[PDB]
This record gives sequence, structure tokens and C-alpha cells, in this order.
Amino acid sequence: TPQICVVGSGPAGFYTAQHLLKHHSRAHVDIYEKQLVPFGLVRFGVAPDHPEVKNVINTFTQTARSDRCAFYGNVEVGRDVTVQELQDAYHAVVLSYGAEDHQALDIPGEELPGVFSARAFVGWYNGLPENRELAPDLSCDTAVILGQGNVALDVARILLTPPDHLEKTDITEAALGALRQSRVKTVWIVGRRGPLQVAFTIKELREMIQLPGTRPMLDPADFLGLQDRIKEAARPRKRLMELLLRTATEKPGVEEAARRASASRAWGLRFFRSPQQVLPSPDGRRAAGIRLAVTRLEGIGEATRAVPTGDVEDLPCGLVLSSIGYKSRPIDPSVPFDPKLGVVPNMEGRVVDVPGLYCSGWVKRGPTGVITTTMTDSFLTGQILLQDLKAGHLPSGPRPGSAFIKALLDSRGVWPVSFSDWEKLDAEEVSRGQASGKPREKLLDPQEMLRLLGH
Ligand SMILES: Cc1cc2nc3c(=O)[nH]c(=O)nc-3n(C[C@H](O)[C@H](O)[C@H](O)COP(=O)(O)OP(=O)(O)OC[C@H]3O[C@@H](n4cnc5c(N)ncnc54)[C@H](O)[C@@H]3O)c2cc1C
Repeated sequence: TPQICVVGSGPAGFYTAQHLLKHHSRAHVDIYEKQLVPFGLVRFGVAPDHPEVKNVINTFTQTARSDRCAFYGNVEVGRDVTVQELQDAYHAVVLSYGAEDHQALDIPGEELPGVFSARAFVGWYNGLPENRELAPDLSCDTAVILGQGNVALDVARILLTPPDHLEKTDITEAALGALRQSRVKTVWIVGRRGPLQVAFTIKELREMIQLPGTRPMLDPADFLGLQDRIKEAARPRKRLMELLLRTATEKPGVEEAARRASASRAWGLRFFRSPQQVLPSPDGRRAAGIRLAVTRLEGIGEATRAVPTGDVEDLPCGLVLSSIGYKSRPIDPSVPFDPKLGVVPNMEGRVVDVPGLYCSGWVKRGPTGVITTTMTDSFLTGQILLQDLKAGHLPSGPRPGSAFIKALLDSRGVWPVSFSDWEKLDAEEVSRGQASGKPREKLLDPQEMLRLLGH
């Protein structure tokens, strides 16, 4: 019986195991995860008001219920067990542990209270234990988000949705209460390039424009010559661009003009501005604005690079959210790493110079794909791995798998969480969300979670 194992239980991992299980009748797959619960960013990243995006959990679960698959929660690879150990124990090892860091802003004042990375702000509301005590000061009246992608859109939306519309989501009870007292009435999504280079997608952009109680603030001037450049543009790009174009230059209607008129909150899109410095409040105890450098685009097409003009702009705010870039981290000494592209060097999923060591998901291609890309691309990694297996390019005969690895964990006093254990944790989250109308009220304390399991 071939023994394969994966590191990370997000889409990369589950989808790679899914393929392995479907295309190899007797292989056994073990999924190691550092958090106590599986699913990674489907649970800690996808916003709470996008439950439909989280329905892939339904396919993760049927994969995890195969009699040849087992989940190992609460096992931090590169600390509880090394990659080499995993490598000696199994015939193949798949690195799929995402891209955990965020790229720092690297600008003076980035330390000031009120400056957060967008991904941490999402973990706060998404119940990722390490962000539980993030306690953001939502008492200011404005928030600036650096970077124009969906993550930026996601936090903007959550800071402006009227709290009652969030009430039946799976957002944490604690974050909900923070939003209820929030005084944040305006959200600027600042980018350094232009409308052509925003990275968001149409489903999010239109949810932003139709978000009850809010009114968009686009400057007509940013969209000059827009309709002329997108003339040749493919459907996706063009539709998006006309949606931005239309919202920026057309007069609305009598009902939509009126709705915008009475909206208490607002959100805009700023362009050709790059983060230069976080501005201090008079007393130095918090952020009170951000110093932006004016930029001008040069070069053609997909190769346009902003260049400073020399001009700067001070933009007041009491919250600076950075969402410009996630990067993988080197997990074990023995694992190759490309610090530039924050990825583990590989050739279609085969790690550079280390037989039996594969990769998939963000750690394989960079932090760009959405779940479907990650989905399909992960099946490509499973294809290679099983081809190498079939060609006999993995060690032969017999490997112990979990039998060996379980021993090491036991001896180190690491208590692994099985799939069943997660099912017991799931039940409790559901039961405690019933009283308040929610799909679940997430468990934030690992000790508490371990004790409900009997440890
Ligand atoms: C805020 C946000 C919102 C998003 N919204 C959407 C959306 O709406 N739709 C969409 O299609 N995509 C969305 N995405 C993109 C999607 O989240 C990614 O495509 C996808 O989850 C990346 O999959 P992954 O399996 O590589 O990594 P991840 O999902 O990050 O997870 C990999 C797993 O590895 C585990 N792990 C990490 N280190 C270790 C270790 N040392 N030992 C053991 N286990 C470890 C992590 O805990 C994690 O569970 C969003 C991303 C973000 C950040």
C-alpha cells in the first residue's frame, strides 16, 4: 500500500488528496494541518458574507471520509515533525501549506497603532486564533486600504455593511460587536497604478456598488480614455472596466440618486498613489493619516510601472489596512526556497532536486490563484506524483506512514486531531450558533477545543 501525505489542509491539500484517492485505488493519504480544524483559507480567509464560496467544504468533507484518508490536526510541520521525517515515513510528500506571511509595507510609521495587514484583519473576523486579540480601534471615521484586489474589497465591505446584515453570518460574535460600535463611515481603496490595473473581479466590484447604506465615490478624471483602451479587450476585462466607467461617469436615476443621497457611509477608489509614510496623531499614540506619493504610468500594456511625479498627498484616516501581497515562508531547513517569489522551487510540482517531494497550491505557484485555479492546478500535481509513482521513481516496497509518525508525536506530547474530532468540534460550533441565528459560532480557544475532545 503506497503511503502519501500532504502538508496543509486548505484547498491545495484537499484537492490534491482528492485526485490521489480517485486515481489510485489503494494509496493512503494523510493530511497534516497546524490549526486544529481543517480547510485553511476557505474558513479563515473567505469572508463571512460569502458563505456560498465556502461550499467547497462539502467536497473536502467527502474526501476526508474516504476510508483511505486521515486528517492530523494540531500538527505544525517544521516544528512538531520535520519534513524529512515525513519524507522517510511515506513514499511521497506534498507541500501545500499556503503562503502565511504578508509582505510588510516597509514605510516609516507602519508600526503605529491602527496599521494592520488586511489578511490579519480578516483573520480577526474569521476566527483565526492568532488574531483573536487584534482589537482594532474602529473609533476613527475613515479607513484607508492599500492595494486594489478582492481582499481589499472584502475588508471594505465588512467595515461598511450595516451590522444587522452581518448578524446571521458566521462572523465572530466578538468582531460583530466591534463593528456595532464602529464609527467608520468612509473607506478609501488606494492603488498605485490605474483603473486598468485594478485586480478585483466583477462579482465583488458590483457587490461593492450595491452594498446597502453606502455610496461609491469614483473620480471621472481617472477614467478618461477608458472606453477607448478597452475597445479590443477580452470580455472579462472589458465588462469590469465598463462597470467602473459607468459608475464613474453616468448620472444614476431618481431612485439611485436618492439612495446615494441618504447613505450614511461611503467608499471610493483612489489611483496613482503609493504609500510613503503613516502619519502620526499629535500625541504619537496612533495613526491619523497616510502620506501618499503621486505616481504617473509609463510603458505599455501589462508592463506599465508607476513612477513618482514628485508630488505627495496627505490623506487623513485612523486605520491603515495593507493588502498588497502574501508570501510563503520556509518551513523546514531541508526544503528549498526562492525568497524572491516566495515559493518552493518546483517543476510542475516536483520540488527542485528532492525526489518524492511535491508541491501544490499557493506554495507551488505564488499567491495569485483563486480556489478554482488552486483546484485544477492541484490535480496537475497529483497527476505527476502518481505518474512518477507508476514509473517507479519513488522508493519501493514498504513504508510505515502514520504508524511511524504517530510514534514521534506521542513521544513529543503532541495531541493530533482526527477528522472525527473535527466533526465533534463542528457540532459544538453549530450548537452554539443556533441560539443567535448563525450557521456556527466559531471556537477561538485551542485549549478549550482540546478539552472538549477529552484531553
Ligand atoms: C482573505 C481571502 C479571501 C479569499 N476569498 C476567496 C474567494 O472568495 N474565492 C476564491 O476562489 N478564493 C478566495 N481566496 C483565495 C483562496 O483563499 C486561495 O485560493 C486558497 O485558499 C489557497 O489554498 P492553499 O490550499 O494553497 O492554501 P491555504 O488555504 O492558505 O491553506 C493551506 C493550509 O496549510 C496549513 N499549514 C500552514 N503551515 C503549516 C505547517 N507548518 N504545518 C501544517 N499545516 C500548515 C494552513 O494552516 C492551511 O490550512 C481568498 C484568499 C484570501 C486571503
